Amino acid sequence: PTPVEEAQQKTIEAITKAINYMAKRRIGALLTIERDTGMGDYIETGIPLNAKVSSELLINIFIPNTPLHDGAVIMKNNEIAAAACYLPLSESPFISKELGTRHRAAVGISEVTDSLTIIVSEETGGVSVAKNGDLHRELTEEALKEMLEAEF
Amino acid sequence: TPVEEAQQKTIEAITKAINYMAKRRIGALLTIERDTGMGDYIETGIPLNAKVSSELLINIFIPNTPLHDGAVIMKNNEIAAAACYLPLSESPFISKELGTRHRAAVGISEVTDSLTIIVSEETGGVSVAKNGDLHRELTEEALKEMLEAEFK
Ligand SMILES: CN1C(=O)c2ccccc2[C@@H]1O
Ligand SMILES: [Mg+2]
Repeated sequence: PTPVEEAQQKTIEAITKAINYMAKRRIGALLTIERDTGMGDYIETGIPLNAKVSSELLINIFIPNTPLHDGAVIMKNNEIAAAACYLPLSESPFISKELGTRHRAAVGISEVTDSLTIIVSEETGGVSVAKNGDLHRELTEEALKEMLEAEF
Repeated sequence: TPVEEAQQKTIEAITKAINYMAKRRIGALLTIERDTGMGDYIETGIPLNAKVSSELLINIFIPNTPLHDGAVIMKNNEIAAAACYLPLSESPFISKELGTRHRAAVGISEVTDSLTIIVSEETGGVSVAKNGDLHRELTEEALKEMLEAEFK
């Protein structure tokens, strides 16, 4: 495997470990992975981190009632670019009516970029992904990891 | 100058984070590397290489989270790593009511020219370790003066 591929695998491991931990504890989270459409306009709305990824940092960011927990984390490649970022809210009628702003923001960014966004519900602990305007709910750990692997 | 503006922005972020943690009696340990290299201690923690912000510093030290156990080490105006090991002082001249956070700060200050800030989880008191001594019960103005003097 090349260094790029190994770095990708480490980043996917860090993300899945963090999401799994947050899902178990019903810690709401919103994590957007930039792909080929640049997200600088949204990154610039948040608090700049430009930090190396770790499962530990991702978890610490989303702890309830902390400065960084509200809004999206946006990742670029192997870095956490910014936290507490704004994303546009989708008006799609295919978002389950019981879902709140984190899911609507995720679908919203996925309507205007090729990004992949992961959402942890604070209500149920369910994990979903938004991509290309569609929300896929109730993912197993295996499904999320396979989705991430395919995105890279 | 740009360098001077950056130093002041960093001092302001630190003092804001320390004030929040003192108020809530959140234990914290923040070492600022100076001329003595601290790579061996940075390597024991979780890598961040992150931009400083008061928000990130607060999020790191929230109790019962992955990153809060150990020291943050700053280097070149960034957060190099969190949850780092520091050596415990064996000095018999540290106030006997203080525990391992303060002994770790004094310990690193015995073998480096670094400046360490400590927030007590028992009292919210703020102290600074330098040169093997611990300066206790600092006001906001005192801590700022120490940070400005360190960098002058
Ligand atoms: C180069 N500098 C640092 O590493 C630092 C840390 C805290 C306050 C100020 C500074 C300074 O800007
Ligand atoms: Mg289903």
